[PDB]
Amino acid sequence: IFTLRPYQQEAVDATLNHFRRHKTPAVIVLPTGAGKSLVIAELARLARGRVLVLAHVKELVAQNHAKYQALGLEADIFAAGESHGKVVFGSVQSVARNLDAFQGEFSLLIVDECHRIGDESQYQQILTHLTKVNPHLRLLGLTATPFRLGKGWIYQFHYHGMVRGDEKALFRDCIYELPLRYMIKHGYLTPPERLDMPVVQYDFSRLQAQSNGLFSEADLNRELKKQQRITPHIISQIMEFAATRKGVMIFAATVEHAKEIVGLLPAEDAALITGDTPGAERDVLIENFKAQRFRYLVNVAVLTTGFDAPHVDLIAILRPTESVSLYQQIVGRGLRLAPGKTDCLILDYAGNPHDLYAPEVGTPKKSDNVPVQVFCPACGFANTFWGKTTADGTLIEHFGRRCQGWFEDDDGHREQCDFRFRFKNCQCNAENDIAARRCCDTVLVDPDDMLKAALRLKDALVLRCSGMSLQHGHDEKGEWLKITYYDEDGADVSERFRLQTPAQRTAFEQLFIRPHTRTPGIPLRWITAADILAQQALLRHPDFVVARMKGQYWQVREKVFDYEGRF
Ligand SMILES: [Zn+2]
Repeated sequence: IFTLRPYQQEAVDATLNHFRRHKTPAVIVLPTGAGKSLVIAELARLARGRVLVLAHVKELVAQNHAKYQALGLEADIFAAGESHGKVVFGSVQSVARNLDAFQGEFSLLIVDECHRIGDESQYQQILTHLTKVNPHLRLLGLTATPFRLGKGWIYQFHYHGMVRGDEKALFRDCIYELPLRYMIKHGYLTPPERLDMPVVQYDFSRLQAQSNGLFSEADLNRELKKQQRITPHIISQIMEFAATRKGVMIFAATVEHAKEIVGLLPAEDAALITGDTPGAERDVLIENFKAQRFRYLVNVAVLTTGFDAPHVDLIAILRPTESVSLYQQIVGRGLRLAPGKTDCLILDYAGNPHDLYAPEVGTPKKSDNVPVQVFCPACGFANTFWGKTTADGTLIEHFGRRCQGWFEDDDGHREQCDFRFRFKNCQCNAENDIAARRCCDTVLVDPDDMLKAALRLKDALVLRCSGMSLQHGHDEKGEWLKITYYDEDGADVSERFRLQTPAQRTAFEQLFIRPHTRTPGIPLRWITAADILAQQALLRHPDFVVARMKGQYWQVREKVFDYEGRF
């Protein structure tokens, strides 16, 4: 009935194949402005009952209903003001109060912007009702933001073979991803154009990332009072560029910062959407934007927009983007196609990096860590961890702990690879409480309790390691290496490894290189102790060392790497 672009047809066939094999929810990740209409339309033409396309934000419900009807097709909509024509568009709130109009056959429920499912209960009543009437209802998610630092991933298994979320994830599966790179290369989105060399810039290279990878509004604002002589320099330039631009989106750091940005722009050539703005004015600014009444839209929570207006051609980033995902999401808000649009201008006034095409690690950043690719010695899967690569381009250090690949067997059994880059014992994860299977389902002993126990023996030494030093020598049975661990206040303890026999070399790889290496999975290459001595920028020292007394000298019995306590 309709002609689909190839990526749309792949989205459809992905969905159909999945639900032909599986009952479980699945999500699809197409970028913003991908043309969902045809995906929904063809799935609906194939659907047996009716199809419910749900969304939490009214403006999106209306835009989806509109783009679908412009196909020459008919749909009902439920928001705040016809004929069941086999697709129904609805808001979460409007649907949870009209269930008796949704009691016929529904085969599929598409949730647009499904990352919003997390942020509550009206939606779950909706889903309890549809699953009550339709036990085999199939649920499909659409999102441009499957990940947010602080919230993790919307799904667990990616169909390319990488695990993202855990068992707690909402969608078990992501069954198709449309990459921004492909949309841009094939003119499916507006090509972006970022100005390499700007006027003055912010310097947020001084703030502390929190636990969840995000900075804080208080930490953002303190720093934004010491650079707030620089702020009108930006807006001025922003204003300059907006002479030959139609719509301009400013991404501010905090609520207070946003009001500043607004108070430096032409009075009501600019508007301000904050997380706490009435939805009588937020929607009036919605409609005044879209229309080109004002020129500047100042926002603060991003991922709070349907104001992706097609006419928008200037994105102003005045805030450091913690995840590359946040960066692509913000830029993408101005990449929709529009008549006359040749490019979208990207002005970033923080110290953000460039690649729209960057692999999203999925866990928080040291500030200076870049993605690194690491192959799994077990399954071969190309992994994306945080690391430091050298000027040339090879690995100084990487920070991953487990292979993220997964695989499916004959009998439908799906397993994540067990290879561990950082292990703990005879080899559950660095933060395992109980062994899966050895010292044996035993309770593992928390490094902190161990530390305190060793401090409660005055026959044991406990060094808070701050460095180590290597030395080698030989005698009638071969070479040997001697490592010496020291306190930042004097104390020594040392161990020594013969390197002569093959069993010696093997023990030394097991017990020294594999715990001490900075690039686990990539083998250190050595023939004698001099090669080890030459490479100790690839080796790390333990955070703690526990020695005991043999007879008359201290003997190492424990090292604690990758520490995470208060001791
Ligand atoms: Zn693996």
